[PDB]
Amino acid sequence: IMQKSNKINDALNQHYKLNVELGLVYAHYAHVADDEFDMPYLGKFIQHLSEDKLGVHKEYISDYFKRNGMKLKTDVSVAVKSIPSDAKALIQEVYARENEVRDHVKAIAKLALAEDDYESFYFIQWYVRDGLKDLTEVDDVVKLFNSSNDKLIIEETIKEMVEKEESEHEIWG
Amino acid sequence: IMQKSNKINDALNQHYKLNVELGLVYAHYAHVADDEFDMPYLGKFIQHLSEDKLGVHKEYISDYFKRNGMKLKTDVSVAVKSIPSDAKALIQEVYARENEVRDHVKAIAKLALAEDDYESFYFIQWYVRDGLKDLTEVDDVVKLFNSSNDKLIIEETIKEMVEKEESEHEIWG
Amino acid sequence: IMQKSNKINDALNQHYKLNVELGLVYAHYAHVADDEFDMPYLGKFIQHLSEDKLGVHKEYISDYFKRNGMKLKTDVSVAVKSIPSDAKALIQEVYARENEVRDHVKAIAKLALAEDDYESFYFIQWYVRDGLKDLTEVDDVVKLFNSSNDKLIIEETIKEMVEKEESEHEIWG
Amino acid sequence: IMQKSNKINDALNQHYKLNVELGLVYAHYAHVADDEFDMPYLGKFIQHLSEDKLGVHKEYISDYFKRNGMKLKTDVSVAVKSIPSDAKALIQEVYARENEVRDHVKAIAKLALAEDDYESFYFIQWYVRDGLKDLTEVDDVVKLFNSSNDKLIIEETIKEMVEKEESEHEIWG
Amino acid sequence: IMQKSNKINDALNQHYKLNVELGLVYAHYAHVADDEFDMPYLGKFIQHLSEDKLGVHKEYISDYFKRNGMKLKTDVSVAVKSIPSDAKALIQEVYARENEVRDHVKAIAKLALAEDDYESFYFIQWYVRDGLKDLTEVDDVVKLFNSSNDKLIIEETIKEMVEKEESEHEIWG
Amino acid sequence: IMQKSNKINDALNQHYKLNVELGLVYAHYAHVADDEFDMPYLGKFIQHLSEDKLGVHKEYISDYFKRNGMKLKTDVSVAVKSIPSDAKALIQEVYARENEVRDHVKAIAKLALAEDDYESFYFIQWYVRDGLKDLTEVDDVVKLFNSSNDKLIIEETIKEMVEKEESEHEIWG
Ligand SMILES: [Cl-]
Ligand SMILES: [Cl-]
Ligand SMILES: [Cl-]
Ligand SMILES: [Cl-]
Ligand SMILES: [Cl-]
Ligand SMILES: [Cl-]
Ligand SMILES: [Fe+3]
Ligand SMILES: [Fe+3]
Ligand SMILES: [Fe+3]
Ligand SMILES: [Fe+3]
Ligand SMILES: [Fe+3]
Ligand SMILES: [Fe+3]
Ligand SMILES: [Fe+3]
Ligand SMILES: [Fe+3]
Ligand SMILES: [Fe+3]
Ligand SMILES: [Fe+3]
Ligand SMILES: [Fe+3]
Ligand SMILES: [Fe+3]
Ligand SMILES: [Fe+3]
Ligand SMILES: [Fe+3]
Ligand SMILES: [Fe+3]
Ligand SMILES: [Fe+3]
Ligand SMILES: [Fe+3]
Ligand SMILES: [Fe+3]
Ligand SMILES: [Fe+3]
Ligand SMILES: [Fe+3]
Ligand SMILES: [Fe+3]
Ligand SMILES: [Fe+3]
Ligand SMILES: [Fe+3]
Ligand SMILES: [Fe+3]
Ligand SMILES: [Fe+3]
Ligand SMILES: [Fe+3]
Ligand SMILES: [Fe+3]
Ligand SMILES: [Fe+3]
Ligand SMILES: [Fe+3]
Ligand SMILES: [Fe+3]
Ligand SMILES: [Fe+3]
Ligand SMILES: [Fe+3]
Ligand SMILES: [Fe+3]
Ligand SMILES: [Fe+3]
Ligand SMILES: [Fe+3]
Ligand SMILES: [Fe+3]
Ligand SMILES: [Fe+3]
Ligand SMILES: [Fe+3]
Ligand SMILES: [Fe+3]
Ligand SMILES: [Fe+3]
Ligand SMILES: [Fe+3]
Ligand SMILES: [Fe+3]
Ligand SMILES: [Fe+3]
Ligand SMILES: [Fe+3]
Ligand SMILES: [Fe+3]
Ligand SMILES: [Fe+3]
Ligand SMILES: [Fe+3]
Ligand SMILES: [Fe+3]
Ligand SMILES: [Fe+3]
Ligand SMILES: [Fe+3]
Ligand SMILES: [Fe+3]
Ligand SMILES: [Fe+3]
Ligand SMILES: [Fe+3]
Ligand SMILES: [Fe+3]
Ligand SMILES: [Fe+3]
Ligand SMILES: [Fe+3]
Ligand SMILES: [Fe+3]
Ligand SMILES: [Fe+3]
Ligand SMILES: [Fe+3]
Ligand SMILES: [Fe+3]
Ligand SMILES: [Fe+3]
Ligand SMILES: [Fe+3]
Ligand SMILES: [Fe+3]
Ligand SMILES: [Fe+3]
Ligand SMILES: [Fe+3]
Ligand SMILES: [Fe+3]
Ligand SMILES: [Fe+3]
Ligand SMILES: [Fe+3]
Ligand SMILES: [Fe+3]
Ligand SMILES: [Fe+3]
Ligand SMILES: [Fe+3]
Ligand SMILES: [Fe+3]
Ligand SMILES: [Fe+3]
Ligand SMILES: [Fe+3]
Ligand SMILES: [Fe+3]
Ligand SMILES: [Fe+3]
Ligand SMILES: [Fe+3]
Ligand SMILES: [Fe+3]
Ligand SMILES: [Fe+3]
Ligand SMILES: [Fe+3]
Ligand SMILES: [Fe+3]
Ligand SMILES: [Fe+3]
Ligand SMILES: [Fe+3]
Ligand SMILES: [Fe+3]
Ligand SMILES: [Fe+3]
Ligand SMILES: [Fe+3]
Ligand SMILES: [Fe+3]
Ligand SMILES: [Fe+3]
Ligand SMILES: [Fe+3]
Ligand SMILES: [Fe+3]
Ligand SMILES: [Fe+3]
Ligand SMILES: [Fe+3]
Ligand SMILES: [Fe+3]
Ligand SMILES: [Mg+2]
Ligand SMILES: [Mg+2]
Ligand SMILES: [Mg+2]
Ligand SMILES: [Mg+2]
Ligand SMILES: [Mg+2]
Ligand SMILES: [Mg+2]
Repeated sequence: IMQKSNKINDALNQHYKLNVELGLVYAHYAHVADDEFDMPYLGKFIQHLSEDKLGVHKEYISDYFKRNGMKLKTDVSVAVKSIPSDAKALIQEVYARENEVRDHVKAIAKLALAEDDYESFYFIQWYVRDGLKDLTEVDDVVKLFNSSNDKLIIEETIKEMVEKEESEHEIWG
Repeated sequence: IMQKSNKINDALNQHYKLNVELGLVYAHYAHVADDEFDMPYLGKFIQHLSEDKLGVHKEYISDYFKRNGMKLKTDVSVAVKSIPSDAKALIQEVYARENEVRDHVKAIAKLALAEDDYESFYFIQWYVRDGLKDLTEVDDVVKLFNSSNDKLIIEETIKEMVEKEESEHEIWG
Repeated sequence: IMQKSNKINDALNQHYKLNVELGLVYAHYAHVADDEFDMPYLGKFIQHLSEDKLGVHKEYISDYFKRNGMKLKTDVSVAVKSIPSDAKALIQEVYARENEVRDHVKAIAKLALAEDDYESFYFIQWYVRDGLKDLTEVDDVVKLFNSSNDKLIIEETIKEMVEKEESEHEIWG
Repeated sequence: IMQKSNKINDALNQHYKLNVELGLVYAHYAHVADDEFDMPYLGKFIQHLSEDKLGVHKEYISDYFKRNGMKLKTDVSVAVKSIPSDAKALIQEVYARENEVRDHVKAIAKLALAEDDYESFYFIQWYVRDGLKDLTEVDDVVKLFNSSNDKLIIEETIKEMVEKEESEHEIWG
Repeated sequence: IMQKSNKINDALNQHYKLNVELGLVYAHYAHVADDEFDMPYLGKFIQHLSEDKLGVHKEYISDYFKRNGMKLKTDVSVAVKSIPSDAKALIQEVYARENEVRDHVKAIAKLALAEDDYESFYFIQWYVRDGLKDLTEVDDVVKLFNSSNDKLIIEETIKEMVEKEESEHEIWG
Repeated sequence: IMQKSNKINDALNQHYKLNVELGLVYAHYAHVADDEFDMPYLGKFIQHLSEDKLGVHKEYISDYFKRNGMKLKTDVSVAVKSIPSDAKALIQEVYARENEVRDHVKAIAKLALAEDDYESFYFIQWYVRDGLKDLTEVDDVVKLFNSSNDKLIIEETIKEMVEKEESEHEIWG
């Protein structure tokens, strides 16, 4: 009884993989934001997202697997072979990737209900909430590139974003 | 003048790659130590090593590159396709990989002197020191599997290792 | 036995001279940044670099000489006979001079190894590290002139640079 | 109206030059006091005078020039080509140079009145007061070499001079 | 791989031996400074040097050997069969022995580079720095015997040396 | 009157020698306990005994000699040419050596009474008390190797022995 769902196990190993590979791309994008685009605070913002993906995002999946008999797979391949041409396109690409996360997570929630896997549906709620929270944070930075042509003005707003004391939203936090 | 050494740039991108891929293997080994071998404290010890490799070990290289004109490359491929058969062999494999780190780092230091790259020789001293410090920490855990046949006795000593307040050794710390 | 190297003694007296003369040029550049270019915070940034060169940079050499039998020479000649035409060129010239420091320091380290002067190789590591740290700090200001056309926007970022509480980087600090 | 006096501008650039060059000579004399005469506290006393000349003494002139339209000139040449033969003669030479400062400053005050430059007469009062204060401090050390033949006894008194908490005299402080 | 260098192992066992035997000679010299020369503070100064040699100087070598597979050898023979004839010659002999330490350490650093033993080159930097720091401290006491003919005056300065709160020099400390 | 006893002077120089040579053997045994037997806490216990022998045990004798006209001799020869084959035999050898200390000290006390040297009889009481206190501490570790076959269990008890806050026994402390 209570035998783990192989399909959920697969989708969650795929999501583990995505979060590792995303985190490694974001670490590269963070380097480039500072080094090539002269935007160290944009770099810090993207580096923090890197550490979220390679941190709690993958960690919680590994922890979940230990509780329920699911098997962890580590199979990672990613190469950063071209970069967006400027900072605005850099954060727009981060935006595009986070939007894809929301769609991947939606599939996992739908699958958990289909499997009558209510522990997995419960578990994935964190990723449902964080999918939109993460997109909103990236959106707040995308907006800046449309509200000013001055990189240092943009950088000052990003600086207060990354140095603000995090206070969770009651629902999305 | 002061034009970066392409050979050092390559060896340091290779070392960036190694630290990413090691860190991902250690994250898997940490999961297995808890989940399969029933050694959660060994898991925590290896997980902390995972975060060191994916943390300051790669970070300092990226930071160095921004200072001197070297180019960062992100090109990662690793798959955990078999695991050691028990906890003793698990930590012995971690030991073997850390010993290899010492040898990779030795080559980079030797190369920096050959290139008369004294900023790179200075930079790599951190990795020279940390190579032996890391090996010593893993060695301290390997010894436990040779001093007791009882996994819970071993686990209690590892627990005080991972929960000790870190106090740096004057030379190796 | 342990008789001081005359060649190192010469190269270090030359480096003492450079740091005095640089410091005096930077004191002039600091005056001009405020007085002619209306950039008092750029002035404060360059004045702080002035005091570093005329402070610990020369002091440590004098202190080293007292320990090992090397002779100090004071022979200083510098005249500021033209200035860069605007603030961007002013900080670019500071950048050029700091890059030259890295090259002078590299020669001294190479020479210490050639002389088997390991106390001097140890001593010069401070200047190896500080060569890149100083260049990075000046680079951070150069970038600002490429990220905004507004001198007051640039000045606000420099102000937070000079008024930040200094926290040393683990390697370069 | 209120057009700066070219003669005062010249005399103050000359005084800027003197304070730089004095400060560099005192830095050398400080090294020699410790290194050759075995008087580290005499060295510290002279080093503190070095930092005063290269510090507020020149700084206030640069700051004054920014307020009133005077032009700063940086033109420095000094070489320490012989040293006094012992510590008593070393501090006697420092005394002689400080006495010359009083005479240079007197000329500037006289000139400010001749030019009806009351801002400059006000500004130079600091240097009038400090001229005598500095001479008195050096005189206090000269006296020691006439009150004891024992260098360590002299050194102990100098040590309490340099380590005393500075408390300004109501007039000369 | 990473097999320890037998030559470094030998030179470091020899340096372990030197530090033991020096420490035992200094313990005797400390006794004599008080008992025969009536200089208890000179005795305390030399006793502190005794404890440094028999303390961290040998300890760090033993600790290093445990990390890398080098073998410790304990083989000690020293007899104090004559003493210098007065306190000045006593501290001059201590000076001579510390100068020899600098030369022994220089050979070990040179050897580590020859062996491409970068962990050993890193390890020995502590002894490179401490070689000159120790010599400077002994030099400060030698100078006293040339600056006064009064043993109690000399003793008072040594007393403030040994009772000062140690504050490390940024480079040599 | 009150002329020092030459026989006591000899026996106390011999005891000074024993404590130096014992301390050096214990420093080696401490290294081996950690490095070869994988018992770092046993190593710390023996290292602390090393520092006692080379510390107050010899120090008090040197201090005594300064008070009464006895002459200090430094004549040290010891080589560790074989080690016990395991940790139990290592601590049993330490036990054997401490038992010999009790017998050496007994001879000195007996001799002081024979010489009517009541200052020496008083002085040696410290060593009479410490002879048994030291043996008891080593005995407490010997017992552990007879109460468990598990080196890590033994190590945990030794760890609380070496990390306990020392509280002196009213008589033996
Ligand atoms: Cl199902
Ligand atoms: Cl090159
Ligand atoms: Cl040479
Ligand atoms: Cl006029
Ligand atoms: Cl080799
Ligand atoms: Cl008698
Ligand atoms: Fe399947
Ligand atoms: Fe750049
Ligand atoms: Fe940066
Ligand atoms: Fe966040
Ligand atoms: Fe978790
Ligand atoms: Fe599993
Ligand atoms: Fe597995
Ligand atoms: Fe590819
Ligand atoms: Fe790509
Ligand atoms: Fe851009
Ligand atoms: Fe664009
Ligand atoms: Fe999109
Ligand atoms: Fe579905
Ligand atoms: Fe949630
Ligand atoms: Fe997130
Ligand atoms: Fe290439
Ligand atoms: Fe299980
Ligand atoms: Fe667990
Ligand atoms: Fe750690
Ligand atoms: Fe960093
Ligand atoms: Fe690049
Ligand atoms: Fe790139
Ligand atoms: Fe594969
Ligand atoms: Fe594998
Ligand atoms: Fe197992
Ligand atoms: Fe096995
Ligand atoms: Fe191995
Ligand atoms: Fe090479
Ligand atoms: Fe380091
Ligand atoms: Fe590490
Ligand atoms: Fe316990
Ligand atoms: Fe020459
Ligand atoms: Fe103006
Ligand atoms: Fe201003
Ligand atoms: Fe700074
Ligand atoms: Fe200094
Ligand atoms: Fe000299
Ligand atoms: Fe000179
Ligand atoms: Fe000229
Ligand atoms: Fe010029
Ligand atoms: Fe401008
Ligand atoms: Fe321009
Ligand atoms: Fe340049
Ligand atoms: Fe050279
Ligand atoms: Fe440094
Ligand atoms: Fe600097
Ligand atoms: Fe603002
Ligand atoms: Fe004119
Ligand atoms: Fe000297
Ligand atoms: Fe000094
Ligand atoms: Fe003052
Ligand atoms: Fe001012
Ligand atoms: Fe002007
Ligand atoms: Fe100008
Ligand atoms: Fe000249
Ligand atoms: Fe001269
Ligand atoms: Fe003199
Ligand atoms: Fe004279
Ligand atoms: Fe005069
Ligand atoms: Fe006049
Ligand atoms: Fe005033
Ligand atoms: Fe003054
Ligand atoms: Fe051999
Ligand atoms: Fe006496
Ligand atoms: Fe005494
Ligand atoms: Fe010390
Ligand atoms: Fe140690
Ligand atoms: Fe060994
Ligand atoms: Fe041995
Ligand atoms: Fe002999
Ligand atoms: Fe002798
Ligand atoms: Fe004497
Ligand atoms: Fe003499
Ligand atoms: Fe000598
Ligand atoms: Fe060699
Ligand atoms: Fe050091
Ligand atoms: Fe030392
Ligand atoms: Fe006094
Ligand atoms: Fe006799
Ligand atoms: Fe081992
Ligand atoms: Fe250890
Ligand atoms: Fe004790
Ligand atoms: Fe004592
Ligand atoms: Fe005696
Ligand atoms: Fe003697
Ligand atoms: Fe022998
Ligand atoms: Fe033996
Ligand atoms: Fe054993
Ligand atoms: Fe046995
Ligand atoms: Fe026995
Ligand atoms: Fe007897
Ligand atoms: Fe007692
Ligand atoms: Fe004891
Ligand atoms: Mg249904
Ligand atoms: Mg070469
Ligand atoms: Mg060579
Ligand atoms: Mg008039
Ligand atoms: Mg070579
Ligand atoms: Mg009787």
